[PDB]
Amino acid sequence: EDERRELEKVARKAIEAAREGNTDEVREQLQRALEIARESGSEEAFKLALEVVRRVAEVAARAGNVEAVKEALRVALEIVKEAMELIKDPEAIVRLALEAVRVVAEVAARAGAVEAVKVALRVALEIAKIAGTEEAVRLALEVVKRVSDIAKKAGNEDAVKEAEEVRKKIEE
Amino acid sequence: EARKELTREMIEVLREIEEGFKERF
Repeated sequence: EDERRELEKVARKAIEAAREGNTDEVREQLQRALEIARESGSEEAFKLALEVVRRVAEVAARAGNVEAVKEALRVALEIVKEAMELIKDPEAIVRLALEAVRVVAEVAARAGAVEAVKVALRVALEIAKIAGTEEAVRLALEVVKRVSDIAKKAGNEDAVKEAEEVRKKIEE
Repeated sequence: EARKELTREMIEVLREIEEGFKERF
């Protein structure tokens, strides 16, 4: 697929600008990756754009670039809405929604927002309720898995405690 | 306030994703 090798080029350019502090270049490449996924229409392209959003949000947070992180969260919302308009498959919308909810939850665990980590787990449980599929709860447990993992390596004890609770809630 | 803006946008983007999903279903 030639659509994939386009997002990799804009990913190298977006993560490079996230380190040197070129927040304006981050806005351009993130908006470009949105246009790449918007033109094709396939779920894989809408998905592959989320990796770029998650990739730049990691390096921007690791470099103290707070505004570049806020730009990634904005794009993560835009790919979801652009998918709800393009994608006709309701199950593909569920996957892309939890994949975006998972991204905003990993950045909140590093940032130790606690309240945002709680809302992310609260939203992720709600998305899997209307879906009612075994695929939805599998990805919902993955948002809890990533929140608990990232919060441990960060030493934020408030999130690993909330993650273990939400995991036990849907086990029944 | 810069970190408060980061957390505030996280809550908003999350509730917008949930809102758009409850409308399609």
